[PDB]
Amino acid sequence: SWMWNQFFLLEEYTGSDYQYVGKLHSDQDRGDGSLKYILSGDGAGDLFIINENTGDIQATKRLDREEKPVYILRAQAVNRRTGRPVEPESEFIIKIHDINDNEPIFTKDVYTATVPEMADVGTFVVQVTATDADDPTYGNSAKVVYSILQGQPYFSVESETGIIKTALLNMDRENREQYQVVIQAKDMGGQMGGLSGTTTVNITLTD
Amino acid sequence: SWMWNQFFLLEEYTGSDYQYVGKLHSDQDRGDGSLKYILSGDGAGDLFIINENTGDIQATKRLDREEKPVYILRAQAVNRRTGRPVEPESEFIIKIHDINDNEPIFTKDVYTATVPEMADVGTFVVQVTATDADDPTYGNSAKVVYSILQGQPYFSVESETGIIKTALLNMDRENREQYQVVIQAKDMGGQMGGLSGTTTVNITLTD
Ligand SMILES: [Ca+2]
Ligand SMILES: [Ca+2]
Ligand SMILES: [Ca+2]
Ligand SMILES: [Ca+2]
Ligand SMILES: [Ca+2]
Ligand SMILES: [Ca+2]
Ligand SMILES: [Ca+2]
Repeated sequence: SWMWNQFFLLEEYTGSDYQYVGKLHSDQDRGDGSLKYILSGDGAGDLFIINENTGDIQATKRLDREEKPVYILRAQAVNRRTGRPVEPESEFIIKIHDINDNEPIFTKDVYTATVPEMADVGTFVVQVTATDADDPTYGNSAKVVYSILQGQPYFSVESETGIIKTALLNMDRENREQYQVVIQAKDMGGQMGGLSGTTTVNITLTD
Repeated sequence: SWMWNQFFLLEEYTGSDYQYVGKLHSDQDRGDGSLKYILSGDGAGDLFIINENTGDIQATKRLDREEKPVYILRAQAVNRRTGRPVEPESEFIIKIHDINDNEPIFTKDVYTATVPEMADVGTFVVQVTATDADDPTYGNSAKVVYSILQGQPYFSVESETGIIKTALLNMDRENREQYQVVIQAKDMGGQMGGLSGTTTVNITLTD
């Protein structure tokens, strides 16, 4: 069975007037003003308001998907003068749809790691991770790619995983023992307009 | 019966990602990738594209309600491992929601009229009309009011009808043979912020 009883509402609305949600409507409404639509449930009456004559629903406040992603409501259609139901009461949901408004955040601002000197190219150093609070199931808003801002050619980072590896042969601890790497995480798959964060990785060569 | 098989899509979208429409969903869908959502009908694949795995629908182009206000599409769902359909083909509509982006347009940029010099106050002169292409059924985007910008105190205008009538033209001791009235038409019921148009009315006096 198809699931139709839902509305989709963009988060973080900043328009001047109220944000339009959609319209409840019974195919028994002849538009003669004898029918009344009633909204109840989570947010009914303040956050979500209805035009009782037409079924039009509006949202009265800017909503944040990361705070609350879905609202469960109920719809009624009744005779205006008797209150007798014309449609059976029915549940429906208002789904808050994601925009890319959260930047990647690294689990640590400073990572500490070691790797042996004279390691072969590709030796594992450390894995960094940036989380993203946007919706991973739609679009690229939460798809993070890693890149090295500081530390090439001594090190590399896997773009999809944040795994840092050695990238230069014959690194001598006696020459330089400590390396400070900076990694960037950018969402939207690293594409134009993506939001970004950075972290610092202090790497010490061992024997 | 409740009419749930509709999505509501704001016209004139200018974002840099595809505008989200909504999601098809079958309660036979176990999120294991075995179901394939299919979109057919008016604009399917060109104006409206679907994620075959999730049922998410996007619009590929800025849409104009005044050009086309509704699209009729069909939803289908097939089982990958059997190749057989799992839902009945089902129609739904994508309804394009209005914004106030059309100003009142007068049927003529220049109207031509005459009125006898010594007519009673309130004599009919000419009716101007400014039409508004926005949605008359939502808000005041298509609610037009007329005012006189030029030609008072000689002529008045009915705010609702655009009917220009004589006012204090008989009290004009400066016997003039030519007059020019300017009417403004403003939508949003005339309230601040609405869009506006104007017209010119050339009036000649007669005996
Ligand atoms: Ca948010
Ligand atoms: Ca993000
Ligand atoms: Ca978000
Ligand atoms: Ca338009
Ligand atoms: Ca419009
Ligand atoms: Ca208008
Ligand atoms: Ca005169």
